[PDB]
This record gives sequence, C-alpha cells and structure tokens, in this order.
Amino acid sequence: KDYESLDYDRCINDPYLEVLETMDNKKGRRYEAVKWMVVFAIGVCTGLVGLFVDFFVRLFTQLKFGVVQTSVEECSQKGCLALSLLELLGFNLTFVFLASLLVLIEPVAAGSGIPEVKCYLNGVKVPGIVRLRTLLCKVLGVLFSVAGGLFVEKEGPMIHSGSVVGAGLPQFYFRSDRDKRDFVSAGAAAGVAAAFGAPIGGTLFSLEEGSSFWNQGLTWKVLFCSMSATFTLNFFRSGIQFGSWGSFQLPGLLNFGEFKCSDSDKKCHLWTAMDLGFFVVMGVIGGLLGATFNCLNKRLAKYRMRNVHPKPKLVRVLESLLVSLVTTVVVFVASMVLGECRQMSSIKTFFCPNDTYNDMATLFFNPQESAILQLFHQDGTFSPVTLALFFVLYFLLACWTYGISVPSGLFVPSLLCGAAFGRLVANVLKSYIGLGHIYSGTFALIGAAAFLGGVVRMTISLTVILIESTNEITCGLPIMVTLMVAKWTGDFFNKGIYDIHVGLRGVPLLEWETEVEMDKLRASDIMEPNLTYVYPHTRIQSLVSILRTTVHHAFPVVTENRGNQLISNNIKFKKSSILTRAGEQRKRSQSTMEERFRPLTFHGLILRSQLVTLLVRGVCYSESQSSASQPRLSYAEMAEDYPRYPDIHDLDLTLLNPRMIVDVTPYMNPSPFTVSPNTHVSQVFNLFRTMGLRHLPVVNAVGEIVGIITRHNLTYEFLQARLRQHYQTI
Amino acid sequence: KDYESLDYDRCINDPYLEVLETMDNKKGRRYEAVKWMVVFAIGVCTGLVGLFVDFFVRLFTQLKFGVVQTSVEECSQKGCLALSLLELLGFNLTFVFLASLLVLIEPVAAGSGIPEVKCYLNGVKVPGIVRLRTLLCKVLGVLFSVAGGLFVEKEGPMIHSGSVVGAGLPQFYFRSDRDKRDFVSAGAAAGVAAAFGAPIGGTLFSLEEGSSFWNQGLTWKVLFCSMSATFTLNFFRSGIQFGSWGSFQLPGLLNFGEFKCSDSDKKCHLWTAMDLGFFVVMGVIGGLLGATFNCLNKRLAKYRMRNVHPKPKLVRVLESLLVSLVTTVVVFVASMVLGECRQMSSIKTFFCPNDTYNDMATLFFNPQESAILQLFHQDGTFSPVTLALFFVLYFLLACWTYGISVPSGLFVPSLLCGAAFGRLVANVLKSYIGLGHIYSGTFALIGAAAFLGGVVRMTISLTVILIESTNEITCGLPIMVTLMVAKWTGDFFNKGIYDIHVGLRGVPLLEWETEVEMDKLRASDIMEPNLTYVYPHTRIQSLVSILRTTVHHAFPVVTENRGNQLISNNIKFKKSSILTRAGEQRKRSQSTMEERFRPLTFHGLILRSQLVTLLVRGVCYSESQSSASQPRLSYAEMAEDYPRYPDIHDLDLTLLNPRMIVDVTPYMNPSPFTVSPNTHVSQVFNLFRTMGLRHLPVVNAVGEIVGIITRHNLTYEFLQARLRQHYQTI
Ligand SMILES: Nc1ncnc2c1ncn2[C@@H]1O[C@H](COP(=O)(O)OP(=O)(O)OP(=O)(O)O)[C@@H](O)[C@H]1O
Ligand SMILES: Nc1ncnc2c1ncn2[C@@H]1O[C@H](COP(=O)(O)OP(=O)(O)OP(=O)(O)O)[C@@H](O)[C@H]1O
Ligand SMILES: [Cl-]
Ligand SMILES: [Cl-]
Ligand SMILES: [Cl-]
Ligand SMILES: [Cl-]
Ligand SMILES: [Mg+2]
Ligand SMILES: [Mg+2]
Repeated sequence: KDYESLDYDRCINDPYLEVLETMDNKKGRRYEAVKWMVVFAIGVCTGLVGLFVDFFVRLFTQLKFGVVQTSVEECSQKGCLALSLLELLGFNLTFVFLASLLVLIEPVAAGSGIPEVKCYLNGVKVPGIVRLRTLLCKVLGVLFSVAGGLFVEKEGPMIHSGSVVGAGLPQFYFRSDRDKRDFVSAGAAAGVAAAFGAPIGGTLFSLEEGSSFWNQGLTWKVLFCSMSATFTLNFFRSGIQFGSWGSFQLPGLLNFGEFKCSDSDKKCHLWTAMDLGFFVVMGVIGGLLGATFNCLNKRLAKYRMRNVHPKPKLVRVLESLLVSLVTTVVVFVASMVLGECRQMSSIKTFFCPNDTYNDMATLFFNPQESAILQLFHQDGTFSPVTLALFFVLYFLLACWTYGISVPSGLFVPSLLCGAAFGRLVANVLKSYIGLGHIYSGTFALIGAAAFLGGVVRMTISLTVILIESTNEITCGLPIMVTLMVAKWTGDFFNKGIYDIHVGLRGVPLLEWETEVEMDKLRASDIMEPNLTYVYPHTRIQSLVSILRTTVHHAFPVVTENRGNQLISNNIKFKKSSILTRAGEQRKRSQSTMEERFRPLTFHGLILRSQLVTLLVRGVCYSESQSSASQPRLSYAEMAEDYPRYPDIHDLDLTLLNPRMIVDVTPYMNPSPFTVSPNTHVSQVFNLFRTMGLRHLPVVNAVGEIVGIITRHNLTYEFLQARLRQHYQTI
Repeated sequence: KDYESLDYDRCINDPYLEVLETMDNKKGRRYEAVKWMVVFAIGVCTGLVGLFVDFFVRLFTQLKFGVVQTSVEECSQKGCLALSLLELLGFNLTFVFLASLLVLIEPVAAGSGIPEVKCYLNGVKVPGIVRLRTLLCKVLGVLFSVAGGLFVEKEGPMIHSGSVVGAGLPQFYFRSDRDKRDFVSAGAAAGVAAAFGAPIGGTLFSLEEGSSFWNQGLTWKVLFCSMSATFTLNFFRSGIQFGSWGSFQLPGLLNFGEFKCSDSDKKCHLWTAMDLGFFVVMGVIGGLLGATFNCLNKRLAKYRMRNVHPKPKLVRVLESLLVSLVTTVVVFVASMVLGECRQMSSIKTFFCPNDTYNDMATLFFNPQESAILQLFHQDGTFSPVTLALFFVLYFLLACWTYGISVPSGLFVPSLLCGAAFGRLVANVLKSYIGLGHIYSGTFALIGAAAFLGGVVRMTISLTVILIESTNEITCGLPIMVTLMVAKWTGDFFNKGIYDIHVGLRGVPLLEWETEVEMDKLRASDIMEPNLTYVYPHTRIQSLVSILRTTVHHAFPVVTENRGNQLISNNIKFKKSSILTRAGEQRKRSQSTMEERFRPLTFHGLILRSQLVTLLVRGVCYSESQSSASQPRLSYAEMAEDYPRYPDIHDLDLTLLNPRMIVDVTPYMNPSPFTVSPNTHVSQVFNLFRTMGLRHLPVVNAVGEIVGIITRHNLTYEFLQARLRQHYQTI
C-alpha cells in the first residue's frame, strides 16, 4: 500500500512574491482576525457534535434499558426470564447492524480515530481521513455502537470528528496544507477537550503527535479552540440535564467527579507517602496486563486481515452481530446468576427480592461512563468476587471487540477495567492486610491510570488529561509515577495499541527519535542517487514522459554541470542565477553508467501538481519566440483545483503540442532545505521531522545534487536495514 | 555591550565518531538512567531551596511583627505611637541593607531572574547567570528583601535559583552546552513549579521561552523535575507547619486556596455566562493599568541607568534605604490613620479599641501571600475606600521599588493589586448595581489575572499557571479570555516588563517570529560577505594572527576555488572530500576588491575554542613530514577546560613555532546547517531559532560560501533597518 505525505513546507515562488508585495500590514491583521474566527467556529462545531453524540446516546440507552427493565419486572414474576433477553438482543443487534452498515459505506470509520490521526498529524494522508461522509458515518455509528452494549467508548472517535471538522470548516485563502495541518491540530485538540474535559491535555496531545517546531501563535489558537469546545459542550450539557442554563456544572463526556474525602474522618487523606509504594506495584501489575492486552489484540487483528478482510462484504457484518450476541448473553447471564445482590439513583434491582440490588447489574446495565463514578466514589458496594469476575469479563470481551467493523474507543473500556482492578486491590488490602485509612477512590484512579499506561502507552498528554479529569492538583505524582512505570514495564514486551494498528496497515511512519547507533549511518547511505530531474526550459514531451513513467511527486530542477534554443536558455539561466560573493558585495556597494549518473547542478524543486497545472493551461512558449512570452499564472489560478489536482492520465494529451518549450523557473521552489552528504542521520531526521518538510535533496560541496531523501528513506525499517548492511560491509 | 551565544548545535567530528563507535546500546541505556537521576536530583534541590527561603522568610517576618505588635500594644496605651515606628524602621532598614550588600557583591542578582532566564534559554549567556555565588547572593537576598516590607515577591527569583541549580548539578559527561541548556530548562520548570505549585505551568514556561524543536524525551524529564520539586516542597512544608508528615496538604509558596461557594446558597455558582461580559471589561481596564505600570517603570529605569548606575557603589544602597524608609512610613501611616477598623487568625487590631480590627492593618501587616487569601475568600471584611487606597498605595510603590539593587519579584505585587481591584469592583457592583449572586472570589481572581496580563503580558504558560493555582478546571475560560484581552489592550501602548528590561540592557534577542514584510527581504541581504576563513592545513602564524585580530567565535574552513606542501595538502584534501553522484553510486554498487572577495569553496566550520585548544597542545606537523603525524586529541582531552576556554591573549605565544602547518580537518564540523542566498528571512529565522544553531553559513549553488549569519544579523532592529534600506533602494 502506498501513501502520499502532506505538502506542509511552504513554497515561495513568483506568484507568492507578487501576492506578498500586494499584501500590507492591515491586510495581515485582518487575515489573522479571520483565522481567530475560524478557530472559534471549529471549536464550537466540535462542541456541538459532542453534544449531539451524548444526547442521542443517552436517549437510546435510556429507552432500551427502560423497556428491558419493564420486561424483566414482568417476566421475573411470571418466571419466564426469556422475553427480556429477546428484546435486549433485538435492540443490540439492530443497533450494531446499523453501526456496521455505516462502516461498510466508509471503511476508514472502523475503530478509534487516533491511529488515523497520528498519521495525518505526521503527514501521511491516509485516504479518507478528513471527509464529510467519514464524519457523518463515524458520528452516526458511534451512537449506534455504544448504544448496543459493545463495550466501546465515545471519547475516541471524538478526536477524529474534531479533526474532520477542523479540516472542513476553514475551506469555504487557507487553501494550502500548511494551514490545513494546523487546523486539524486545532480540531484534534478541541476533540480531546470535548471528550475528556481537558483543554490543556488536548493542546499537549496536538503538540506531541504533530511534532514540529515551536509555534506560539498556533499553540495559543489551539488552546483557545480546546477551551471554546469544552466550554460550549459544558454550557449545553449542563443546561439540558439541569434547569440552569448559564451555569457550567459538568465537564465533557468523561468526568470523574469530586475527589474529596469524608469530613467525619480528619485523619483521612487523598493519598500519603507510605501508599506511594503501592502506586508503583499497581503500575507494574497493571502494565503487564496492558501488555497482555496487546499480546491478544494484535494476534486477533493479524488473524482478521488474513481470514476476515479478504471476504465478501456480507462478512464483517456477521462478525459484529456475533460479538454483540456474545456480549449481550454474557452480560445477561453474569447479572442474572453470578451477581450477588446485597441490601441497599443508578441502582439496579434484578432477579432477587425487594431491598436487594445486584452489584453486577449496576456495573453492566448502567452506562459505562456512569459505572466509573460508582467505582470511584462508592465503598462497600462491591464484593471482591464481583470485581474479579467483572475484570475478567470486561477484559476478554474488550480485546475481542476492538477491530471489528464498528466505530469504537479504547479509553473507557481501559479506564473501567483499571478502575475495577484498583477497587479490588483496595478491598483486598483493606480486608486482609488491615492497613486502615485507605481512600479507595485513589486506588481505583491509580488502577485505571496504570491500565491506560499499559494499554495506550502515552505520556505527557495522557498525564495532563488524567490530572485535569480528576480536577485535583495534589494527585499529580501518584498518577504520573504510575504511567511512567506502566510504560516502562509494558515496553519490554510489545508496543501500544495505536502503534501496533498503524504498523499493521503498513503506514510509513516517522518515529519520535532515532537510536544512538543511527548516527553511525550517514546521509550518503539513505539517499537514492538515481534521480528523475527536470531542466529549466524543458520540453513538454519530456515532462509528459517522465510524469507518465514515474510516480514521484517532486523533481529537482537542475542544469547539466559539464534544441539550440533550449540549451541557450538553460545556459543563460545558469549564468544569471548564480550569485558570487564578489558580485554580491559589489551589488551592496552600488545600492552507460557515467552518462546515466551525470554531474547536475541543483537549482530548485518542482512538484508534480505544479507541473500538471502548468501542462493543463497553455503555459508554454515556442522556440522561435523568447522566454518572456508566458501566460504567467497568478497565485489564485495556481491554487485552483487544490483538494484534488488532475492526474497526468486524466489529461487529454491530445491538445498539447510536443517539442515546445515550457519554463518552470518562475513556479519552482528556488530555496528548499538542503543537506550535505556528510550530515548524519540525526540531523537529517531532525530537519525532516520538525520542519515537516518533504523531498529533502542532498547536495555535495560542489553544488551538484547527489541524492534525494523522502519519508520512505527515514522509516525505522529502512534505517535498521541500512545499519545492518553497514555493519556487514565493514 | 557584547554577549556570546550558546554552542547548542552538536559538533560531530572524528573524536566524537570514535566515542560513538566505542558506545553500545547498554552504555546508552546507562547514560539515560544517569540523566534521569540527575533530573530528579535537580528537582529535589530546587524544592529544598524553596523550603529554605520560605522557612526563613516566615521566621524573620513573624519575629519582627511580634516585636512590633508588643511595641504597639505598649505604646498605644502610653500614647507615644513612635517607638514602634523606630523598631520597624530598624528591622526594615537592616534587612534591606543586608539584601543590597549581597547585590553589590553580585550585580546580576538585582531584580527578578526572568529577564536573565529568558535570555539564557534564548542562548545569550549573560555573564553571571549560572554561578554558585549568584545563587547564594539571590537566595540570601530574597529572604532579607521580602522580610523588609519592600512590596516584593519570592516566586520570581525561584526561577533563577532553579536555573542555577539545574546548570550546576549535572557538572560534577554532560559537559556540552547541548545538555546544559536542557538542564537549565528543567531547572526553570522546577523553579516555576515550586514557586506557584504548577508543574505543567513550569514545563510549558520552559517550552515557551526556550523555543526549539519538539523533544519528547526532554519534555518528559522536565515534567518529572517539576513534579518532583513541587512534591518535595509540598512534603516538607506540610510536614513542618502541621504535625502530619506523610500528608501533602498545601502546594508551593503561592497558593490561592479552595474556590468553593457556600452550601447554604444553592443558586450560587463560581461564575455564570452573564458575568462573562464583566470578565472582558475587567480585562481592558486592568490591562490599561498594566500599560500605565510599564509607562512608569521604564521611565524610572532609563533614569537610573543615566543618573544612579554611573555613580559610586555607596549609591544604589542609599536608594534602597530611601525606598524602605518611604514604604515603611507609608504602611504605618496608612494603617494608623486611613484604616477604618470594623467590628470582628490573621486579624490585626491596631490603634482602636477592643472588638475592632483595622482592615488596612490586615492588608499590610500580614504577609503578602497571606493578604491574597483574604481578598479571595473573605466578603464584607473590606470597605471600598480601603480597597481603593490600598490599590493606589500598592501600585505607585510597586513601580518605584522594582529596579533597585535588591532581589525582587513581580508576581505577588501584581497579583495583589489586581486582587484588590477585583474586590473593589465586586463590592461596587454588588452595592450600586445590585446584581446578586456575585461570588466575589471569582471577581478578585479575574482582577488579579487581568493585572498580570497587563503587566507581565505572557500567554500559554501564565494561563496554565493560574489555572493550576486556582485548583479549578471550570475557571478556565474566564481566566484565559481576560489574559488575552489584557494582552491585546496593553500591546497598543508598550511591551511587558521583561521585554522592556531585556531591551534596556541591549541584549541581542530573537523575537518569537517575524512580521509579514520580512519575507520580502532575502538571506542575501542580512549576511556579511566579508569573511575571516581558515584553510585546512593552515599555518599556525595565520591562526594566531586571525585569532588576535578578530573577535569572531567561528570560522568557515574553506579552500580556494580558483608553501608548496600547504598547497599540495589543501589540493589533496579538496580532491578527496568531494563526493560525486557517479562515485557514490559506484561505491554503493561495489559494497584589490576582487582579491579581497574571492571564490572560496565551503567545507566546514571550526570554532575559536577548538582552534585555541589545538594551539595550546602540540597538535601540529612540520612541512617535511606528512599530515598523518598528529597528536590526535581525543574527545575527553578536547572537552577539558570546558567551562572557561583559554583566551588567545592569555596563551604565551612564545613556545609556539610559527610557519608550521596545523590540520583542522579532523576536528571541524564537516556538516553544518547551510542556507541558499535565495532563502527568505522566514526560513532562515526558523532554522536559527528552532534548531538553536549558531553561525549559519550562506552558500550559493556553485558550492562557494557567500556569507555568514549570526544572531546579530537576525535581531529585530537589524531586520527593520535592512527592510527600510530595501524600501529606499527600490
Ligand atoms: N524525484 C525523485 N527522483 C528519484 N528518486 C526519488 C524522487 N523522489 C523520491 N525519490 C525516492 O524514491 C523512493 C520512493 O519514492 P516515492 O515515489 O515513494 O516518493 P513520493 O511519493 O514522491 O514521496 P512521499 O511518500 O514522501 O509523498 C524513495 O527512496 C524516495 O526518496
Ligand atoms: N567568521 C566570521 N567572519 C566574518 N563575519 C562573521 C563571522 N562570524 C560572524 N560574523 C558576522 O560579524 C558580525 C558580528 O560578529 P560577532 O563577532 O559579533 O559574532 P560572534 O560573537 O562570533 O557571534 P555570537 O554573538 O552569535 O556568539 C555579524 O554580522 C556576524 O554575522
Ligand atoms: Cl474513548
Ligand atoms: Cl481511542
Ligand atoms: Cl514572584
Ligand atoms: Cl518575577
Ligand atoms: Mg507515493
Ligand atoms: Mg561576540
């Protein structure tokens, strides 16, 4: 599978220079104000999408659970205990079928959006990330998947929905990908903020994934977008559930509550230094479990990609129905039988007489985001056997569910198993060890954080998200020293979910940084000496030939270092372009194999899209007339058909007259970032990653271009293979 | 005044390559573990320094105020009302004198450390930033300045103290400035975290000031440092004030408290949408005041630098004593007369009979960080006249105090005037307008935040610091939409305190970003064509001549494009170094004015320090023998005398034998970052800023070096002058 990176690097050429000359300070200030307005609109739209999803998820869930409640109440008195199962199965299967059809419509909507957002922020452009149909399919599939009791979440796909909104809103200026990547960073930040209630967590997630040079003017805007999203979602959701409209009573979709201890016990604390030891042991034991999660889930995915994906589209819908059937049967049987109902608004009474409520029913039949509040702020409600069985039956089914053709998330099903484990360990420690003054909410929170660390294996952004979700600043060390321990324990075995699922698809991904040994390798070894080049004043026949034959997206405009009009024009351009030191000072004062691999002086870079745009129009001059005669496309005309540039195969190829010269000098990028063949892989990777650039040319000390480097030359597998070859040769 | 930038850019040469060859994966893992240990030690040391400062500040303040309390109690009954003033003056003047002597010892300790940290993180190396004596002088001057009632703070100098600790601890490896800058970033983050209780605010401050490429492995470490500092300071300060040791009851030196409303009023909220309008009007009115602050303070500083600084050292001590005398007299008179004591542990009863407490006395005679809690969480304690007079008498004296030769801060004196203004506006709105359900704590907090925005004019970091100090996540929009409004209102008049005070000193500072028009200017216009160059295999006489004559810190190793042994060796090196495209593919398969301004082929960069190190040793070969004979200094030997490299004037110049060839090829940086003369100022600034590099060479398309660019070529004044010249010429 092949993917095309983003054109993030700014191309400054003659039309851009003309536009810059036209633009003054006042126009720049107006442009910046319009950018602020667009950012605010993106944030508000993300908040409204979150409100939509939450409102219909709650409506459908409450409706189906009320029907099931009445059916159970009647059928238990009758003793049938079967019709309620049939109605629950009907609801679950219908919802899962409606959620899977929408993913069959748009395949990229399957699963959490983070694997498809880590790549776009990396600039890989997975086909179908940012599109209206993808947004509609994911939004309408989340509320039909989580409402079906599939043990999935809503805060995962919110990031992808925010990214799509942020890519879509600015496009009615703002055409270039240099702005689109920033706007999708803002959209992802807004999505995270609306999902978890943490705006700073969202902006740090956007900074961490879209790694680039520090841009304060953009970080301020993305922080504003996150705050606006999380404070319009708050405003609507606290004005709908309650009666007060102006109040801001509840944060985004996932909130933990108020972590306060009872005032009766003065000795009680949120956490103490002595408990910190447990916070590392829960970090390891949880982290190992996270690794086990990976060890299962990957083994499932590689199965499906070999036995489920290459099957007719009728399959991948039967699998979703099977998963829904199994999870519904497991939930119903576990609540009916294994549930140990004890004596007494989210309290469920099932299958046993009055003044008795099933803890299992309160865990399963409540919403997942409402089964975390009980695990955090209720003590004595849950027996150890119930917690153990809930952890077992919510860990296997979570592994089995993720990957099927429905929208899903992995932050609630991972925050719930961890919370159950923390509650279980707190109960065990309180009972057997007898260590008093253990606030079980802290242990449940630490278990949830450790399980996220083991499964997701994120840092910085995850720590901030958790800290701002807890709404406590004193719980900053226990949360972070367990994320770090879980990450270090789970890194010995295998990577995280998102890294695994972006490596399975074959996406060319640049890692965070290189190892120590990579500096042994030089930039002369990862480049490709064989080049496809475009002369200035080249023939149109040569352009169409190299465009149809080759699939590269950028060509170095070069001149040979060692017809008549073409050669004369190239020589004149070479003489005029070069700027000597003495000439510059004077200006300031005035005020076969050898033929195949030929010395070529590097002059610039021209994209395939720009060449196609030139070919479509009549931008070309006959050899008889001078090079001055050119239509001279402006910036606006060259930016037309931006989202989808025409292909060379699409173009008619009949109207174009071959053997007629075309000038590519005014439109190329005369000053791209260049590296020497002696540069080490660390510096090359640093430029290619932080600058977000593409098609880095390697030029030696004589000025001749000696190679070209793209993302495919800097992938981890390529570096490992080249390092192994370097070791073998010496 | 001249300043020398940091050598942040990594120089990879032959000794470094040998060390890399020796180093394996296990040694790298051990190195990374040692780095983690160093980061943790830096955080713990910063926390302990904060504990030291807080404990002695509290001890001295409580002692002097107890003595003053007893003296007032006796003298008011006697009616003398004078001996208490004498004792207070004695304490204040003694403390201020002891604080000013320590700044006369170390001049760079004067004022807040942020102006001297924004420059070091920018890589300017102001002389005396990171030194043991500077740390001792600042730490022992803060507790003698704030204890003297000088209307100053402690959280400002904590950043500088953390930076000094982070620069000092790693140096017992870790020698190069590439590590020192990262460690001072971690130290500044730890200082901010210990000062304000916000670790994430500290790491974001470090990211925002030391602008560079994204480094996750470093951001994780600096976050760990901040958390460790703020949780060891918490552990000690909550175990000393209280009896419980393991508990973490209070955050760092500046805490706001618990922003909760009374449970009696259900209708009450922290803030509502309708109040948001006021939050922008307080943003403007406060911001304007901040501008006025600047408009005064700068006018004072430019006065002193012309009438106080060029005076004997006896002056700058009399001024501090005068300021202390005036502020003590003002405090005593305002509390004695203007105080309107009302009927009833931080409650002060002065000069009026029983069951009456002076609100003015409770404002002034309490610690400044304890006069913010009252303004946030007490209603009806303060009359409008008292608040107005307190704002007037705490705004003029704050302007007058800052800049004198004592350690000081500007976050408490700015957080207290803003809090007083917010309390006053809340009282006025409640009384006259009658708008009920107004929680005055929110108004005081918004006033304080708006005043900080007007004075300090920071974003991102300041917003996070305030949000985590308030310990509330729902107060995230009102705080930020008032910082942004204050910044936009105060930017029309003049810049912030720190920018003003770093522009007065003449520090060459790179701004956050360039304007729109700067892209009109090219890299050919900001470079210097006149070059001081070093040939490979150059004569030692030429090196000593160009080292003594010129003050540049880097020279391009070049060869002429157009004795006998020297010329032969240079020609051989030029032939061997160049790597052609065909040659590389074959290797892979095998497996006057004109004389002054001469074409020179760029090969590398050699620093002045490296040349001096080579000259000190006998690294040189006679012309009779070949170039193979070289002592070949290793990496460890070249890294000796790192903190202070020898000067060319210091070296004897007698033992060195002139006219004897020296080879600089093995030790130069063969692959520095280069730019084309056609690059625009935006890209050049981006590389020079984010990469943190130094001495960027401009090389044309023939491979000849055409210019050199340093920080002095990218300062705002230089760009403005060059743009004006460009406009004038055309
Ligand atoms: N113009 C070019 N001439 C020769 N080789 C090239 C050229 N551009 C890229 N390459 C190299 O060819 C290989 C594959 O190129 P490919 O066609 O996949 O690149 P691309 O699609 O233009 O790049 P990207 O995936 O970064 O958008 C890589 O090693 C790349 O460095
Ligand atoms: N080797 C050099 N030859 C010629 N000009 C140079 C050289 N190095 C720097 N310059 C230029 O000379 C001017 C002043 O140089 P200066 O001596 O102040 O630099 P420096 O002290 O080496 O640099 P820095 O302040 O970045 O540490 C600037 O325009 C700078 O770009
Ligand atoms: Cl989720
Ligand atoms: Cl997810
Ligand atoms: Cl301060
Ligand atoms: Cl300060
Ligand atoms: Mg491709
Ligand atoms: Mg200098």
